Amino acid sequence: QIDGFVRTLRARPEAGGKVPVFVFHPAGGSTVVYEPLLGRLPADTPMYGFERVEGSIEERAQQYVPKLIEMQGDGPYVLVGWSLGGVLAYACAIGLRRLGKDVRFVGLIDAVRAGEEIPQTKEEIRKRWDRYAAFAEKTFNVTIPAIPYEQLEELDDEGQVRFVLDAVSQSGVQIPAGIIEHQRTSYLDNRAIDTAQIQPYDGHVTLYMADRYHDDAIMFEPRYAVRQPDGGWGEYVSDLEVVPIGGEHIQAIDEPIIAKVGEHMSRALGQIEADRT
Amino acid sequence: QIDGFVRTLRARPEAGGKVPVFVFHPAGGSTVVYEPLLGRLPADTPMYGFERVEGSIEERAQQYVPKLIEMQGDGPYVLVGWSLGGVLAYACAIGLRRLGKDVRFVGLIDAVRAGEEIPQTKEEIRKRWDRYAAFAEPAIPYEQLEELDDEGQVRFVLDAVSQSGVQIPAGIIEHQRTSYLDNRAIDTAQIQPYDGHVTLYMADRYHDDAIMFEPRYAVRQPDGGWGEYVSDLEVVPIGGEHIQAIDEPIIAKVGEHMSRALGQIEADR
Ligand SMILES: COc1ccc(CCNC(=O)c2nc(-c3ccc(OC)c(OC)c3)no2)cc1OC
Ligand SMILES: COc1ccc(CCNC(=O)c2nc(-c3ccc(OC)c(OC)c3)no2)cc1OC
Repeated sequence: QIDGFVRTLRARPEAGGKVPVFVFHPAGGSTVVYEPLLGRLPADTPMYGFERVEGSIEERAQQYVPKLIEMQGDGPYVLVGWSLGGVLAYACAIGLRRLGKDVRFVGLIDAVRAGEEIPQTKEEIRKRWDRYAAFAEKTFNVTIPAIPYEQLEELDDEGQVRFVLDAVSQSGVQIPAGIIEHQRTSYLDNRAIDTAQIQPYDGHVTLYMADRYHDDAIMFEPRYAVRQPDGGWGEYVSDLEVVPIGGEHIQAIDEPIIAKVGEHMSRALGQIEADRT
Repeated sequence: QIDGFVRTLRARPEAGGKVPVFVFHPAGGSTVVYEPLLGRLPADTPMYGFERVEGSIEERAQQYVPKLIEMQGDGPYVLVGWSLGGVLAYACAIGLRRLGKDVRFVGLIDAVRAGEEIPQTKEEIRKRWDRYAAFAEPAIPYEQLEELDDEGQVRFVLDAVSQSGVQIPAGIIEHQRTSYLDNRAIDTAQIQPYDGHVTLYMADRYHDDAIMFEPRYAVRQPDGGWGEYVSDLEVVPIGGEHIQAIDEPIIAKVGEHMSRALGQIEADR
């Protein structure tokens, strides 16, 4: 069932059968979160989940794309993801199209840009860690000293957290390694998105659009408090369809909202299958 | 040419031909505003426009629906509108469905609800007319204004400003009076659920004149306010501002998509 970074959610038949749906993991979760979507798709639809790898968004796609091709050849490709998953799905669509492959569906489940770009500057790193430290004071009922900004501001997101965690440890707080790994992994995967180099795409994209980001996403990054009607995709995708679903980003992957996603995606898959004839 | 409130933009051939597109006027405009859209729609598509009549939004569609049925009989109905005209088109779709008619396309060109409800209270009436005075770059007695409906408000304020010594040509005053009231009528529209496919062509934002008119137009939701009324809702982002959605080059993005929709309907006959 787990082979490297590919999880089999529903195996395709030994030969022929329906076009598989490739789903991509969200930050801090695995592709098991697509089980409710799978239940709202047509019977016998195969589904494979791509789990986390390292690198920039671009680098991650360079690892996925050869694997996609080993599995599915020239196409057709159906690529779906919620949250960071949607960004990874799109980046895969881009890589596959560069190689001449047939991409027929790109389904983005509330994968919505920050309402303003996230500056990649020393000043923003300072302001971000001052916010985080303020929340940590309240929560851990503790006084945080002067931040060693000169050191943090030269590191990448991984290095910044590694520095903060080494400081927390020789502060005298010992965190269970599984909580560290989970928190660190989630944080860095969500930060990867901020510097995704989005390329134009020539095919059809379907954006399932919730009303707003949830509170934990806004705590993470305050610029998620505002969103545009096109989720930031309009300049890159001329053939863009938006399917409003309401609710919050965190709800979009679960029952009951996922039924709306599934009903729509089911018709799109049905159209792809009939076309294949 | 024109017959009552019905404008012929392109008459359908006397037998056969394509399904007509029915368009509805925006505030302060005529249905001639749809000619650029028509240019981007399939060749020989008939088009008829419904021009201004009196009433609440619902009363207007009470006049339009008998007329629609007069022209097209059973269906298929294709209803399109920009701005106020989207709201009118939608109100017509609701009336036609009550009469059992076949509505196959409802095209809303950036017909987007204000980000919050416009309160129907005396303090809002006061706030509103204060904001309009300040766009002077007179004085207004509130006790009287705040008891009047929209029609009486606008006539009362116009009377105070000519009494002040300002001279605006009567034809301009009248055109601005009905533009104002037609947009204001949308605020109390009683939106009903619709059981078919709606396509909402979605701009990035309202233009500045719209926000000056009603500041709540500064904020919009991803569904344009329609999600609670329409379960089969498709949003087609088009970018730009409201006022540009009806013109070249943005109307080409509308027309390219609409043209695929209408071709699907022609085949299915
Ligand atoms: C602590 O919990 C969280 C914290 C933050 C998030 C949101 C992360 N952001 C996204 O999912 C997301 N960005 C985009 C997106 C979409 C389009 C873009 O360019 C056009 C783009 O340019 C960088 C980004 N598409 O999706 C989710 C969380 O919990 C699940
Ligand atoms: C001075 O120039 C202007 C001033 C104001 C406007 C905007 C008027 N508003 C609209 O076009 C409009 N409201 C809606 C809408 C849509 C959905 C609704 O509920 C579901 C709703 O419930 C009240 C309203 N759909 O469209 C346009 C202007 O110039 C063109």
